[PDB]
Amino acid sequence: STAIFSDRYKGQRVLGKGSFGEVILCKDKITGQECAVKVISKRQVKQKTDKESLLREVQLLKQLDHPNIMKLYEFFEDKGYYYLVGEVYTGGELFDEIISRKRFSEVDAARIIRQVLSGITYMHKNKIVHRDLKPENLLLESKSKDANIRIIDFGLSTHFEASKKMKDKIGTAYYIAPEVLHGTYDEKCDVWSTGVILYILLSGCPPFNGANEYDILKKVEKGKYTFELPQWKKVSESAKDLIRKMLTYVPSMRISARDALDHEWIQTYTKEQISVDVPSLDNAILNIRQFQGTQKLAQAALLYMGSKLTSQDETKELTAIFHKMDKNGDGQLDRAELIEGYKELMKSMLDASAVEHEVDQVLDAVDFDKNGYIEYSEFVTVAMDRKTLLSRERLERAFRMFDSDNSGKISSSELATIFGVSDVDSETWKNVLAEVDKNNDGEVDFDEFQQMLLKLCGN
Ligand SMILES: CCOc1ccc2cc(-c3nn(CC4CCN(C)CC4)c4ncnc(N)c34)ccc2c1
Repeated sequence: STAIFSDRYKGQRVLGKGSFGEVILCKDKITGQECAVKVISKRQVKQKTDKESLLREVQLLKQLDHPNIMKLYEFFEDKGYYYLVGEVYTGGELFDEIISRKRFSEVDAARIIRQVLSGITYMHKNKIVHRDLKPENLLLESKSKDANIRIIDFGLSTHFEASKKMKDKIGTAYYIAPEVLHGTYDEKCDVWSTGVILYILLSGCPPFNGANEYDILKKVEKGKYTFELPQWKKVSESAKDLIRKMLTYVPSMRISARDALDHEWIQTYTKEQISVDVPSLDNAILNIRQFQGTQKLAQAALLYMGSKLTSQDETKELTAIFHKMDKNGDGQLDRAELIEGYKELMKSMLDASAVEHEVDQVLDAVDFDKNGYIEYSEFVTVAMDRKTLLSRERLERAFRMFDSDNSGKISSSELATIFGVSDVDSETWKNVLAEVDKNNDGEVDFDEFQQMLLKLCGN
């Protein structure tokens, strides 16, 4: 008598959007236990393996316990999706915590990387590979300063094919091992990705960089990088040595995770007391804040455009569904019919209970309430404005966070960087600017930027 996810768990709120789908904060309807549920849509995400292979991996993952690996509790499957139920962590992504600090040293970076290597070492002993390791996959257990790191998504890449949409692969190219690109890879690919992360922690710049995804990959495939940035003069020789060993091109010659744990640099800078020479890496922390702000604004711009395209689709679809449900032809509908069409639109709303409450938030939001006969036209406007909120609000937030000098504007040099990261062709975005403001002087305010994004998604 195979069990059913929504019989045991109720959705509370959305936590985020990650690799392969949405992560939802959920609650056990009996015990009250809160959990983070990754919901994988079978239609959007193709499987690479067979069901037998996926179920065996899940059964193994549930039995593993390590302080630096996200704990998986439960797995469910229905007709339309897969549900992975794990422990919820509230510290956010590591890099977003790092940029809030005013002090950051080699000791802080070694504490960090020792946890990651310790988690990876354990999973490789159990023959599980991550493959897609990156800063976004490093969560902090809690918002405390002393918080442990938890790696998420260990093992999913083997069974599910990653999205080819740019909104989903932002900041993936920097960390992928070169052997992964060419097809023959093993567990050493996780040491490479960790090496890239360490390079960034100590310099604030990716070792392999470029103006678009494909230029970055051309750099990764060649394998060449350097330590001639000025801020490497402040960094121990020991740390550089570990990096060279992790970023070794030929995987059989690259250091193992387990050996990396024993490296002098990890042994020296993780002893809690000895500060033999420990400066603060001020340039690095500010490079990381620039890096992070750039990536967050490009990501928010793509989700803004995506949300605007969805709201065009859903507005028209919902209107045609309501039109056909309107047997009177008077343009009015009752509550149950509004619920029925919104559910028909279906295909965060994990059960019928989720839908009824969204509709109720909109019927409350219909300003003042007359009960029986509701103007389907206005419900559509408000239901959809609701859906875009998180993404327009988030767009402005990310613009303000990128504009660190509070100038109110972003330069065309900055736009080139942002649109390169978002993979929007150069000729295309300038044509668009030229049409928004025929007189501009190489910089745009938030409203102009916003108008550019709308033109770049056909509005
Ligand atoms: C086999 C593992 O299956 C799972 C189960 C739960 C998961 C949960 C998360 C997760 N994802 N998230 C939030 C988003 C994860 C992706 N980031 C880019 C944005 C935040 C979580 N927040 C708190 N706790 C969590 N557990 C998560 C990520 C991957 C998961 C994979």
